[PDB]
Amino acid sequence: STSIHASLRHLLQLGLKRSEAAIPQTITRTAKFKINTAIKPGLIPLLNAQFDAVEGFRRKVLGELEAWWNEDPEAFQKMVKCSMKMKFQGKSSCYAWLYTHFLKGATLAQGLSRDAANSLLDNMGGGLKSFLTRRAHVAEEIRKRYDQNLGDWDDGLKDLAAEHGLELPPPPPRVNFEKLTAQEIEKYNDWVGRTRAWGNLLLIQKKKVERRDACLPRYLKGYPGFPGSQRYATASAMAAALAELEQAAREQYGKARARFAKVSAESWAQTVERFAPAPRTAHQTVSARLAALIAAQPGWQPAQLAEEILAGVLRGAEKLKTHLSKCGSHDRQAVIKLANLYNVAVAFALEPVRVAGDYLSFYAEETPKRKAFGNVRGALHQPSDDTAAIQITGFSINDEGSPNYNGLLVCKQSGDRLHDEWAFLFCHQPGQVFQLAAEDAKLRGKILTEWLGFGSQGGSRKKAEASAKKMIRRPVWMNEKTPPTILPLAFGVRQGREYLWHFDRNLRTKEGWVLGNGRLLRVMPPGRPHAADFYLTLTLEREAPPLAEVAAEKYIGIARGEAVPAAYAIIDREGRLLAGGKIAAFRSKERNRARALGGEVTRAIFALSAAHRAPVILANQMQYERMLVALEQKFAEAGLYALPSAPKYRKGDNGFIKLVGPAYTSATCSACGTMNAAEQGALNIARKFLFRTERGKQAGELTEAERRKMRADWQNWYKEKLR
DNA sequence: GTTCACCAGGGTGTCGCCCTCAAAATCCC
DNA sequence: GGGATTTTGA
RNA sequence: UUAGUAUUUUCUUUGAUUCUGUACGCCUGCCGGCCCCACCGGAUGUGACGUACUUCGCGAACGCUCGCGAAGAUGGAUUCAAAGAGGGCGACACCCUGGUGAAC
Repeated sequence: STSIHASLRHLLQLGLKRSEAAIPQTITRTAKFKINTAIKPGLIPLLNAQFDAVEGFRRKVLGELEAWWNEDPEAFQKMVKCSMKMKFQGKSSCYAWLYTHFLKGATLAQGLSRDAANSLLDNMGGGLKSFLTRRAHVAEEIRKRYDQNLGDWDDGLKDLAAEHGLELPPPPPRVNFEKLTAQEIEKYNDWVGRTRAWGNLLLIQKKKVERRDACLPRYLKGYPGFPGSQRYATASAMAAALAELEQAAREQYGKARARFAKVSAESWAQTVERFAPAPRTAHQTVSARLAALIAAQPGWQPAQLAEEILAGVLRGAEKLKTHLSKCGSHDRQAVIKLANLYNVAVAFALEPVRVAGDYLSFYAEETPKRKAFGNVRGALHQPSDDTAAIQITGFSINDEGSPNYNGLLVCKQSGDRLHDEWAFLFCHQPGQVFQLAAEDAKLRGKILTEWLGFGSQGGSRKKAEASAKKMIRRPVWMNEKTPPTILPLAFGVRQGREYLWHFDRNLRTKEGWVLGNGRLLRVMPPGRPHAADFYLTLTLEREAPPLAEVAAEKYIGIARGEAVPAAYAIIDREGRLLAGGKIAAFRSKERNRARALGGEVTRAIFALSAAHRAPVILANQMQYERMLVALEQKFAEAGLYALPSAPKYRKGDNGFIKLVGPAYTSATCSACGTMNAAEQGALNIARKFLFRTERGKQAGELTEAERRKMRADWQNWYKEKLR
């Protein structure tokens, strides 16, 4: 065994006791199957049509809500967080008002299934709410930072500015933190940047504070972007980017005719100094070749040879030929060499202005080129996938078996229970219906089918009903002339025997898993709909076993180490260590050393816990916290540690995951505030749990922020704990 | 010969903050 | 007249 | 493979071992003459498009014969080993590419 499944198996077969404080839990889990478009490739056009029709609605409502957000942000905040008591326009929580305003008595785009729009607006409210409740905390924090700045800038920390010249930059803008906007935060962060750049520019007055601790008006950061703002941003293609870059470069080439011949006495000396000889870059190429060899013998009148060097830099017309003519914009090499040529054309074209030390006209002239080069370099990268999801709000069936929404899971089951189908019925065209009736039912307008559907009933989250959700396995009667789409599905045995045919939660033969909601996911490379992957994401729920009275006779202390990942030590209820031991660009950097190690140590932690039955003493780092989350999930899924709402409410003594903050000790026979490796560290972390048991303090709150009156306490305790 | 400030544009991750609808009541030809 | 739509919740 | 006597599928991944690793045409990129182009040339040994060949999935006639779509140095195959609960939106943290600035 020794495996996470086979160790959770032992943890379930752990007849400790049934704690009377056992609050019922629920285990939410998801089965992510793949529609088998390979077998049924005719879906791909249909599924993609539905998906791109629902993005049209998604963006329409999102943009409308953003326009209304900046127009009436107070009324918008009233709308989002409605309720049965505080209604907006006499409507309950967001979804009611969304349907009323957007999909009530409103025609839908051709090919859009108003069930898909209903689920869209159903799921919109939980994004608007997150936006609001993150903006609140942000606003508070950025108010703090603004307070700090305004209180130590232009008022309080002008002694340093008084020590030298440069009285004061422009004054900071006023930000109405009563109602702060993205625009106001933008124009304040702009001034923060201006003043930071001014401080770095005035580095001659001993203002080396870029990393030295002084001055530096901090930024206002963290303000959320209204939902959809950064999702469906227009972005930019390549051809447009290169066209705007070439327009800016040609502008500079044309206007550079005589800007050189304005002073050309010491300006040209600096021009030649900047672009002088050093895979040759565009800068290196032009500098080392064209000015170097066009100046000496030929082409006098520096103005005239400036035109010739710019003609050379702009001889990259052949690259424009390779792109526009035969071959496309998919050759990154040509695109990067053309963009570099344009950038250097501009950079050496504005050189006389740069030498003049304007930096204000120069910035204005290089803004078009700057933006164009940014949009070329940003369009050059595309390792991303466009993901759109359609959600079935639920899988419920009325008294007659007719569903309330547009999705169902079906099984064309065989006699031997070895050749079952497990497809998904989706309803999106007009006339697509199905019923969960009996084989002996006589339904009008519907024809039986070999499919067996898994509906649900109950769980209505209303005081009146407040039932317990229960599935319903009943044969599927489909419309003869208009059958709902069948999404062949594709999974593994390890995956279906977890959710579909589980020894104890077999969908068709045993009570267990409960249907939650669903999502049809499209995951396609941008602009490549025929390569789109499709998934069905079914959320199932369980009731976890009740907690157990952990009268542990042994404990498993576990601590991190260098020679060891997470060395472990098995003690009893009175310490006196019983046993000890050791546990355990993109590939090696992240995967090999994050996942393959965290997972192995986690299953080793379960192996130790279950084998010795002993609860885990674990400290209060991303791969440590992922191991902690996995242990929490798979102990809560055992009649053990009770998962807390949000990871803030860690009880510190919560079943088998008994959390103790520091160790801050040693085993030199006199403690601290050498022997073997972190094995003794885990010994002392377990003993420290035992000590804090007598002490009776909340180790979770102020795990390390407090040191006074604590460091000496454990120091003395271990200095005396030798009897 | 890199390291900081600011500016333009992307990419990769993790973290906030939210969610995992059933059941009527009402127009339909 | 079942299919589609609408409102609703602590 | 990663279930307990014992369950079906083909999913998304992650380690470790051994094998298999496509042709031409033209453009393009690197270098020299040359100084950007253009013509010359080297290696082309970095992109790209066009056409072929290998494999795969769906269809049409008799293991062959044809029509579409996918991939072909981040590929494919073997033998072990093992996770997975998903979605949404947005922010941060870091990195790459360019530019200006002075400081060292």
